[PDB]
Amino acid sequence: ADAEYDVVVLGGGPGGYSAAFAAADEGLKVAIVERYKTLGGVCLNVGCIPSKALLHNAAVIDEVRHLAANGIKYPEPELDIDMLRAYKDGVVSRLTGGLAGMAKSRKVDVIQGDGQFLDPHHLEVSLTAGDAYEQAAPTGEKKIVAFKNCIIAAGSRVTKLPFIPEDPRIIDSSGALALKEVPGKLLIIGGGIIGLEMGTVYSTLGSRLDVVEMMDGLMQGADRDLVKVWQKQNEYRFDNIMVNTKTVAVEPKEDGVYVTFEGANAPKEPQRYDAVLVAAGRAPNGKLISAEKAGVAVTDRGFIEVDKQMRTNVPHIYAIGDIVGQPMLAHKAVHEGHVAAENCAGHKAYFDARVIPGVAYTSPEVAWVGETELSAKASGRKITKANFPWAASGRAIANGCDNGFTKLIFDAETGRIIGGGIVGPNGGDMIGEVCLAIEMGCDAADIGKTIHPHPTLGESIGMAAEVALGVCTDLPPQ
Amino acid sequence: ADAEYDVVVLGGGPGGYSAAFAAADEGLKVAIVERYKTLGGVCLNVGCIPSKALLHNAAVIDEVRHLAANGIKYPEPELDIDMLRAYKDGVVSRLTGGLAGMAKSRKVDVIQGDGQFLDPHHLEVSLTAGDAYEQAAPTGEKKIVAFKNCIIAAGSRVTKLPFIPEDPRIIDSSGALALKEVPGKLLIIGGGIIGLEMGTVYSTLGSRLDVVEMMDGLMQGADRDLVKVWQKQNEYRFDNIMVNTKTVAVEPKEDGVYVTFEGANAPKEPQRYDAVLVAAGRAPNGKLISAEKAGVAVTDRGFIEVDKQMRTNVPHIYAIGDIVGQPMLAHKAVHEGHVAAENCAGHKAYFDARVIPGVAYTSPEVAWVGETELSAKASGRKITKANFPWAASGRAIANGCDNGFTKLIFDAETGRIIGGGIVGPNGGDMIGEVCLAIEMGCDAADIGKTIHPHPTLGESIGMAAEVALGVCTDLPPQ
Ligand SMILES: Cc1cc2nc3c(=O)[nH]c(=O)nc-3n(C[C@H](O)[C@H](O)[C@H](O)COP(=O)(O)OP(=O)(O)OC[C@H]3O[C@@H](n4cnc5c(N)ncnc54)[C@H](O)[C@@H]3O)c2cc1C
Ligand SMILES: Cc1cc2nc3c(=O)[nH]c(=O)nc-3n(C[C@H](O)[C@H](O)[C@H](O)COP(=O)(O)OP(=O)(O)OC[C@H]3O[C@@H](n4cnc5c(N)ncnc54)[C@H](O)[C@@H]3O)c2cc1C
Repeated sequence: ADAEYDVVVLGGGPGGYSAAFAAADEGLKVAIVERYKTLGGVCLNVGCIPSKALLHNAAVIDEVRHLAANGIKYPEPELDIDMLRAYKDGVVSRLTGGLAGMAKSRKVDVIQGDGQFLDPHHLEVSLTAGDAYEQAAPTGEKKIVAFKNCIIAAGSRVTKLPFIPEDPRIIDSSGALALKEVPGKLLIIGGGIIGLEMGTVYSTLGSRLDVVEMMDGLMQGADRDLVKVWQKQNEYRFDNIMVNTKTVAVEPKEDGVYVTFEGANAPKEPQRYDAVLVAAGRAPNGKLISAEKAGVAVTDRGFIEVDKQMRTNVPHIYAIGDIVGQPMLAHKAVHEGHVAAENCAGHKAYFDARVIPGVAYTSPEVAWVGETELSAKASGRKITKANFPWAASGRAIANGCDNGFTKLIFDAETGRIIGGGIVGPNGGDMIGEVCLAIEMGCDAADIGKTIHPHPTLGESIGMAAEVALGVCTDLPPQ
Repeated sequence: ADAEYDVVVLGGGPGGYSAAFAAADEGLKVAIVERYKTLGGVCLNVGCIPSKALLHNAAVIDEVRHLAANGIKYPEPELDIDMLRAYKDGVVSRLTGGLAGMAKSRKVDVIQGDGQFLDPHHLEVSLTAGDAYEQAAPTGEKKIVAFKNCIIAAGSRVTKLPFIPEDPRIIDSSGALALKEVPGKLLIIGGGIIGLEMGTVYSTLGSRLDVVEMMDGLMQGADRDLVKVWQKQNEYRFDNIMVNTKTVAVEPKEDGVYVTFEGANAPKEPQRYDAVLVAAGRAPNGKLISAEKAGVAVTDRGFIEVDKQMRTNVPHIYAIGDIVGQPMLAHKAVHEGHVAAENCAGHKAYFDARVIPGVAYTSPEVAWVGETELSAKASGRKITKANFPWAASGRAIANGCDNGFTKLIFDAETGRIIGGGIVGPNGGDMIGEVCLAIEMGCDAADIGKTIHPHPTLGESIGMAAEVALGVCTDLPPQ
């Protein structure tokens, strides 16, 4: 009754704003409903971009220490946390500003409010106010927005653990990115990538680390051999790496937060920390938007299941990004958003989920895509693997990262590449070649005969394929 | 009469030792004739590996300066040239040692001597002695080696300019890599990649630079738009960038080498330098091995022309690497060596030269492959280009390299990708995806639908393809 659109996008994250801009490029009249002032969602405001910005600066600090043995001597740096925090916020504010300008240029209306479904064709938007991301309150004003199509892109939120009380020293990923102080002793609860990245940053800045994980290893889903290389190089940062251990008590006290662990190789006495980072996963927000009032089905865990066109059970309502399933990754959200937008424009478009890369921007990076040794064993798929160790790379040796490696995985029956993994610097920038090779159905001969430049880390992809064919001359005979 | 082999390889560079190891893996009895003690040729001993090692360390020094605005403050480094030189030599000696061990393991005989053809099936090897690369002398002993097949891999040498006299301050790329001192004022004669890389290293270490080039721009063969970005970021290193100017006089004097230039925007007074680096190209060594005594045809410029099996006009003698043609690149030499070795083993193998990448490991890097805008205009080939500016990349902005870009070139009639260029860090590690995409015949839809990880520099390849399809939502509508 207050406004009508071809497409209303609920949430302005990588999924939502990509969907909205794509729909507008197709000539549709679009609106984004986003409860906070800035676009870009979790990835831009409190996720990928600020975390990788801190990680990049931290990695140079680490490189500088290794420069002295090469005759380039620097002291320890003087660290100004206030200027480091402003540098990271300055990257985000440059990007959020650009996104707003791009919305206005594409004539996409941006509404600041909390959206809730009224019926299959209307959102009720409780308008919000506040400029800072994650800090907006309802004004009390309400606006009803009618749509032909809705694209649900309401993302995820930090998973909470019930047994952990509230205390300013107990933080989540957003608290970590706020960079209030460098704690002397930092506990990471949860072994996943997001907490390990934050630990890397704080470790380089001066924090001692512990980490606890109920499951059997860190970075669940990554092949163990990549994680083993990451762990060996990072062991010096940690006083306790505790896997298969339960966290039973978090007790804040005057001089620290005291945490108790039950594990076969975990200490028994409670451990004091200056800060505790809860990074135990993220939960989708499907149950929080009144979707049933639109007829949209939502699972018990809060996911909104979609078909390959990104359609919910309600044919004119789509859903994309973290809220439809794993993996919760920004580049998935973007592509899914393109697919949903083109279907809103009447162009039959489908989303292929087989090749979605994952990257830990730790030091070293851990990048992988497609079939893993873990999944192949779980499904029974017969595979062959080819591994090129960076101990054989003049580039890696010169650069001081000769402990990395590049691994390719092929289907045993067909010979096609179906997966790949890289541990070592720039893995994230190199895994795209593996993604493309899987998409194209390459075999080992396709990749090995492709002439990669020397001396690079990227040529390890071609040489690993040469390993698969038995004709790598930079390694012993195979 | 002194020894007989299935395959004798003349020269032990990237081509030669790769050919020899591949032939031995095929079960042939092989020997390498190499006048110096170490294997790996120019690339390992006085080329790729030591230059990129110095470039890498220099790039960290440059990064450290930009860290202060982000609250990470370091002073200028204390530079120990002796320890820097030993670090670079230590990388090479680790690699040369490994190559020797790999030769002995593969049962490939290594002969230290200067090889000259005696007749179509014999080499006469004037044995040499000396441990340092480029510093060996004949002992006077001679050895005659008989072969079924010979693979010529005798590489190239520094091009000399006749009008330049001898003086310890007038150096070539090997002199530059020796790192005797940091000159106050360094003149680079020649605008090609090798001299610009050395200039980058010395500039960061403290040298002022001038550069002179008879031709119309620096880095001939690279598309001008990539070089323009490199130049803008490097202008501060140079006092004079002189293109279209002739070098008419090099006059050594007590207090410096005085050089006179004739150019439309070059100074007229002679300029004093502490050091002059002659980097005016490299010449192939085909005229220097007595090839005509084997029946092998050699061009006037010293190239040995081969067919796609790497065969000379003499069917049982092959030739690979710098000595058969441009581009003079190590990864070309390696692949050509594999092709020659497999044909020596009776397996028909062909070498495809269409996709050979070139990389300047300058700061920023300049990586390109395949069709360029320059070549397309020279041949008349109709093309379309798609350019993704790194000003739109959150990764590049966070990292401080948002001036780079990724450019893809497609055939206008067929739509297939036929070329690509990247300027900015890690281009060398990313161009391999472009190489593979050209090899596989990808179009823009193949590359754009491939899901690249966010936030990376590598996803610029996928987004440039999205630009080509008109559906990039991180840029204004196209
Ligand atoms: C610390 C951290 C690091 C990460 N690092 C990476 C990485 O390196 N690479 C990577 O690919 N991914 C990374 N991620 C994950 C990435 O942020 C998410 O996968 C991505 O942001 C999801 O995109 P989305 O559009 O589905 O959801 P979101 O980014 O979560 O956007 C959803 C939006 O909807 C809004 N919203 C929610 N409910 C409502 C409502 N009812 N009304 C109105 N608006 C609403 C929210 O305010 C939010 O802006 C990281 C995440 C974190 C927290
Ligand atoms: C400063 C510099 C930087 C470079 N950077 C790069 C780069 O980053 N990337 C890249 O791909 N390329 C680079 N190159 C080029 C690269 O070094 C060459 O393309 C490559 O080494 C050629 O391999 P090759 O086997 O054909 O010849 P070579 O490496 O030249 O090996 C030929 C060998 O034959 C031996 N020989 C010659 N004549 C005789 C004889 N009559 N008897 C016995 N032995 C003999 C020589 O001693 C030599 O070891 C660079 C070169 C230089 C100088």
